[PDB]
Amino acid sequence: PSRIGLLLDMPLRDIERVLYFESYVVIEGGMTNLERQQILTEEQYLDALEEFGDEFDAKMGAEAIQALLKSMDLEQECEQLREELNETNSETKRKKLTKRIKLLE
DNA sequence: GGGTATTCGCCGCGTACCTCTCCTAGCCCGCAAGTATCCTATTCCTTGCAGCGGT
Repeated sequence: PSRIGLLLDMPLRDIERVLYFESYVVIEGGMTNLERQQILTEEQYLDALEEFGDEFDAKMGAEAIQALLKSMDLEQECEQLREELNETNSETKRKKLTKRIKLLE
């Protein structure tokens, strides 16, 4: 498994695309339609910034990954994930959240 | 969502020794060597100007 992939909890395909400069990823993406870490195609990024030339940041590549990682709190995420793992559901999400919590702790 | 099947990709496949060969490709710029050419002489001829005896 890829430690980045499941620490940040993003499918490895999308990090593969981002880290070789063929897409865009939002960093904070607040005060707008976008979420924390949506992926964008080049044209999608151009269109989004056109309609939303406000301050939402969407970077491209290693710098974006670094900012996204450095912009996270570990133990708080651990609390949220253990609360969610409390139940709903112990079928495969049980295994997934146990692994992610193991890495985070 | 969720239990399940199917696919993709990574990991692995004996020890010790002996002999031999071969180990980047391509451009480029100084540079040695070798050469064809150009200026350098000699001999003949017919002019153009300065001295010069002569009166």
